[PDB]
Amino acid sequence: RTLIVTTILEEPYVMYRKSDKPLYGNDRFEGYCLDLLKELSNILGFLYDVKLVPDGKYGAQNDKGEWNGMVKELIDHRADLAVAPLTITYVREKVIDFSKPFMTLGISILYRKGTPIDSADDLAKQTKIEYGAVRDGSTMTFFKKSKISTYEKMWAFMSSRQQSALVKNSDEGIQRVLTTDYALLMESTSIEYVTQRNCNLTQIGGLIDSKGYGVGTPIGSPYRDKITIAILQLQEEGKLHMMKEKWWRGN
Amino acid sequence: RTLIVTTILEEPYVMYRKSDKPLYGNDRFEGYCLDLLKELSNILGFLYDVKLVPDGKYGAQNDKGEWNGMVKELIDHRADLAVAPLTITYVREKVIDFSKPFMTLGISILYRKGTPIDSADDLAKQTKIEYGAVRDGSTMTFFKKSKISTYEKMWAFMSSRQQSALVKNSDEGIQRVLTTDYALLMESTSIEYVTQRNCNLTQIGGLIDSKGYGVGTPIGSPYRDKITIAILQLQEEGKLHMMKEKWWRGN
Ligand SMILES: N[C@@H](Cn1cc(Br)c(=O)n(Cc2ccsc2C(=O)O)c1=O)C(=O)O
Ligand SMILES: N[C@@H](Cn1cc(Br)c(=O)n(Cc2ccsc2C(=O)O)c1=O)C(=O)O
Ligand SMILES: [Cl-]
Repeated sequence: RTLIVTTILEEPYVMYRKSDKPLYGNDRFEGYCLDLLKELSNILGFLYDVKLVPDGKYGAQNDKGEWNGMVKELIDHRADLAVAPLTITYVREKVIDFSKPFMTLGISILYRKGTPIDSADDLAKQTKIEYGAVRDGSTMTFFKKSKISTYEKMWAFMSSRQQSALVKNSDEGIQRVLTTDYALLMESTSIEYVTQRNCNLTQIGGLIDSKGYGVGTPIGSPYRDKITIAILQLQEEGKLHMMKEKWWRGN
Repeated sequence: RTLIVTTILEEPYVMYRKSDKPLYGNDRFEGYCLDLLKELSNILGFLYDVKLVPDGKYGAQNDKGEWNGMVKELIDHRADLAVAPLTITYVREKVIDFSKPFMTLGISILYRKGTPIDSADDLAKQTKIEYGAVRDGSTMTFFKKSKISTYEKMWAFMSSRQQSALVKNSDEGIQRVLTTDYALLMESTSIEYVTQRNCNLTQIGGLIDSKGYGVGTPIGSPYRDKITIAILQLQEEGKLHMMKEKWWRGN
């Protein structure tokens, strides 16, 4: 059984290779998740076929309980695995299984170097330095749902300054950080990737929340626990570190 | 079925309550893991009986493949769950199952405030500031097994300065940090706990490795995936944050 692996284009996890050489099938792609998948294939001993999710979505539910994206591909048995920056969440575990996480990440702060600002508390208690998140993303939604007082005050500031404080996308937010007195709230993984590529930029404070990326499978898949085992081996033998360093480290 | 829960005394996860009031059974204990267990019990709907692991060990293997500690209790079906600061590891997954992690942690650096030192690379390339780990602990073993060049150089320094660089326990290491020009390599969780209680002390840099604490069960336990689900709900609804803050925050 050649496993069908659903995935999604997302730098640096999954990209098309910058080549016009005759590359076919899996060889068309590169990235952290391609390297991970290769390692998993060699530990477990499976053949695989990478297929980009047709609708280009991660996977969310509508009011009728209908799913889309990579999650739908798993539910429909049109993919055996989902290998992507795919968050292990309560709602998704209702409908698919996940390996244990190959990466753990949390919301943090992207800001300039050389300022007395050291935490989210430092931003919360002032208004001179503006801060926000990508509109309608996971990070904005976190602040919107939070009952923690300091993040409620932070959401109050973001929501009241809606037009300016919230950006269209991560690229816009980084530009806002680079050009204006602005701090962007974004996933730690993304901050690490950006700060490696922008020496004027830095992470501020630690993680504001916590979640993991895991390999998705249909409910009951006999590959799930095997993939957990392989992930633990890669973790312990320093290979996940090596793969992260390969893709994250800047000039 | 009242579940037997194996655990281990370890501040602030599991402690005896500072009380001479008539407290029996589970009520004798307090701590992060007791709070977690209470939440799990209320989500899943189980009764439970907390029993300290008789040998006071986490769980390791001998040459005959014989286990001890909480892992042995699970293998022997003398406990249904292990709820403790118990690391999810490749070797343990061979013999027990684990929920997804309720806490994610990594080796980091404990040092004084106000120095130009900002990372492990800063320590590695000098000898004036001495650094090390607890002798024969997980953190020392990491550096001993690492193939990463900067941690090989760090291990070289720790091993050559064996007598002084390596400490007997965490308490000794903290005292060495407080009294000498010394940086201690220790788990991020422990650093957070200590820095909340010592205003002169701080964390240096980020995580050097990554691992998770999970709830242990016997292989095939029908509680494992339910506990994962409960953990995800607690994570997403900010309750794990609240429980960590309850036990970690200092004066
Ligand atoms: N992990 C998410 C999708 N995903 C993937 C990546 Br990579 C990522 O950086 N993010 C974060 C993100 C994307 C758009 S806004 C935003 C945010 O953190 O605010 C994400 O939500 C999921 O599983 O749905
Ligand atoms: N998690 C470990 C046991 N354990 C528990 C806690 Br709390 C802890 O801080 N550590 C770290 C530790 C303990 C003695 S030395 C050391 C270290 O990090 O070097 C640990 O190994 C296991 O599961 O065996
Ligand atoms: Cl699992």
